[PDB]
Amino acid sequence: DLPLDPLWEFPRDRLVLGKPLGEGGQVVRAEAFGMDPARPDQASTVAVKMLKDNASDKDLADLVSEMEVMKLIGRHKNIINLLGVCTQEGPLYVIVECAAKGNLREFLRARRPPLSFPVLVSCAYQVARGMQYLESRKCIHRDLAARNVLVTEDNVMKIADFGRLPVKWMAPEALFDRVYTHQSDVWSFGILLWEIFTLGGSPYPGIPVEELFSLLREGHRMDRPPHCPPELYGLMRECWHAAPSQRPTFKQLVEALDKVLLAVSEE
Ligand SMILES: *c1ccc([N+](=O)[O-])c(Nc2ncc(C(F)(F)F)cc2Cl)n1
Repeated sequence: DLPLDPLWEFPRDRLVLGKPLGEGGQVVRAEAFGMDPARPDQASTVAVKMLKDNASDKDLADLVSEMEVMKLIGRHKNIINLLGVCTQEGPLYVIVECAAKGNLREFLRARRPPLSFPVLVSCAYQVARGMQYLESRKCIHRDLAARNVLVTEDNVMKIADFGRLPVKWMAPEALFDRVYTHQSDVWSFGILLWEIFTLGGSPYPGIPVEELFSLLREGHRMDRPPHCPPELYGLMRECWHAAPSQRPTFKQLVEALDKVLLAVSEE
């Protein structure tokens, strides 16, 4: 049910629990000692996922699979990584990376002038690098949005939760046919780009969720954000082609976003 993995077991006594981060299921802040095994007396701030006491056997099974998928996926710079686990003599602890600036939507909204272009292209670019990595590990996100992208102290984008309804982010085949593909996450990426370039704006402003599918079927897409360059808008529109095979891949999006990054950095 919960065996001992030598590659992942962390001593629970080297984990000092703190304030809750989210959920009501729970994510709690903690200070971990020795997350870097070379310097074991060195502390780091970590995020600890655990269940609430009112949780079921099914909730445990789900938390276990999330931990098991995380081990499989392997480490990447732009994903929230698994640091360790506490499985014996107590509650299951799934220890993950902590991102001090919270989610991307919140990061962008708190810095709206009453943050520069290299910073926005760098958010977008990193999310693409992270999504390209997940895709190579055969991982379909299903809910890519700015709120599921976390920001660290060093402005590092880290995609979370990879292992009413968000209608406004879902690719047509996902909303209607309930089919989730890598190409459908590219659609969600197009919406994520728009969220970035509007500094955390709400997709399809003024349009109610119910009137959305008809507008999409008529071939209507969001207009270009107020001061967004057409290269980036062209990418958004490409992400929103009705036909999945006509949308870019995460490889093309990384190549295209890298070019914008050098263009914004060179002069
Ligand atoms: C570290 C320090 C502070 C905060 N915070 O104030 O939100 C966080 N946030 C945080 N990190 C990681 C996760 C996740 F990996 F569990 F999703 C969630 C949150 Cl809220 N980290």
